[PDB]
Parts: sequence; structure tokens; C-alpha cells
Amino acid sequence: GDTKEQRILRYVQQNAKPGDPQSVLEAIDTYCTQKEWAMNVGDAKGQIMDAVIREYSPSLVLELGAYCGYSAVRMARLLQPGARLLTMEINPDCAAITQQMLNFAGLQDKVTILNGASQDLIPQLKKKYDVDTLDMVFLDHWKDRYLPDTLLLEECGLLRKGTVLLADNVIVPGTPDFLAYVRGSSSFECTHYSSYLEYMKVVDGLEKAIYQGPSSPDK
Ligand SMILES: COc1ccc([C@H](C)c2cc(-c3cn(C)nc3C)[nH]n2)cc1
Ligand code: NA
Ligand code: NA
Repeated sequence: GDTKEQRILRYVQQNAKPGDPQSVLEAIDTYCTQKEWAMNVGDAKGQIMDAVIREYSPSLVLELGAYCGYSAVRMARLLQPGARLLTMEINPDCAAITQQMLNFAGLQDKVTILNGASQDLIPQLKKKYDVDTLDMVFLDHWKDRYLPDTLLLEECGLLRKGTVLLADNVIVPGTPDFLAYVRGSSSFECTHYSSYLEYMKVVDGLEKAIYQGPSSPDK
């Protein structure tokens, strides 16, 4: 039967233009703001994402929580030739939607979709997906997983000095354990990007946390 995620994809395929990532973003934002609410980063936070991507021009990006592919389209469209997005999506049907979304956008060659749980896939990146270290991580999956997966990324050797973590929804509904950790730790240099959720009429924010390297042992 029909699902909201199938409806988002159908709306894009009807109204956007194939090979035009920007029209795809605009169709999804129009849909989610005019037709039917959906978990969506939205254009305002999307601008912040764009600016981070443009500032750091990452060659290898890991996304946690693709959902329908909005953020994957958002980020992958700004990646250079040879740059890669790896995106993880725990739900098989959403992973399928994300693939079709990216196919329509013409971005399928820049993205690898991994269908599984973050804590299961993250430790396979080095072996199976030929990853050394990540240049950027976008966290937008389950909120209680931001802190443990960040710790996991670190202990797996996937962060290097200068790796940018960018996490959504750290205020609403909030990830206070993640924030307390990264802001307090000398291993992360943190900044906060406030953005309004107009539909909920509440301020939310993204946290940017730049990995500084592991903590030094006592002398
Ligand atoms: C109501 O159930 C859900 C609510 C939101 C989602 C988002 C789209 C999501 C979360 C993840 C995910 C979770 N882990 C531990 N690792 C990964 C990868 N992938 N995508 C999925 C299910
Ligand atoms: Na989000
Ligand atoms: Na810090």
C-alpha cells in the first residue's frame, strides 16, 4: 500500500527534473511544507549544510539516517568529482526510496547506500568500503545514538584532526548527552547553528564539532 515516503518520491518524480538536484530539493521542501509533514531537515538548515560542505569540501562524507534521501541529495550535489557520500539507513523501504531519489537526481554515482544499523556498519567501513578516515559526518538518525556512534567512530579510527561532525536536532527534541560530551571534550571544537522550526514554532539547532585528535595521556 501507499506510504508517506512513497508519496514524497512520487511528488518529486512528477514535479522535479531528472538530473537536477536543486529541483529535487525544492520539490521535497514544497511537499513537506505544503502537502504532508515529514521528518525533513528543510531548506533553512540545508543552507547551513551547504555552507559547511563548501567551506571544508570533504572528499569522504558519512551520513547517518538517510530517510528519503533529502540530505543525501543536499550534500552529494556539492561534492567534487571523486568525492564520495556513504549514507546509512536502517529501514529497507526508506533505503530503497533514498536510492530512487538519488537516481532521479542523477547523483547515484556519488553515493553508496548502506542498509543497516549504524553501530553494525560503522566498524566495517575500513575493511569493506575502503575507508581510511572520514572528512565529514552528518548525524540525523536516532537521537540517543549520536553520542555512542560518535565514540564508536573515534575508537574505530575514522576521525582525523579536522574531521567535521554536523548533527541535526541537538535542541529539538534534543541531544544533551552528545552536546555535553563534545562541547566539554578537548577533542572537539564546537559551534552551534540555531535554526527555526517554523511549523513547530520553536528554535532548533545544528552542532558542528570539529575533531581535534584523541585526548593526550597524563605525563
Ligand atoms: C521510527 O523508526 C525510525 C525513525 C527514524 C529513522 C531514520 C530515518 C533512521 C535512523 C537510522 C539508523 C539508526 N541506527 C541505529 N542506525 C541507523 C543508520 N536510519 N534511518 C529510522 C527509523
Ligand atoms: Na533531522
Ligand atoms: Na569541546
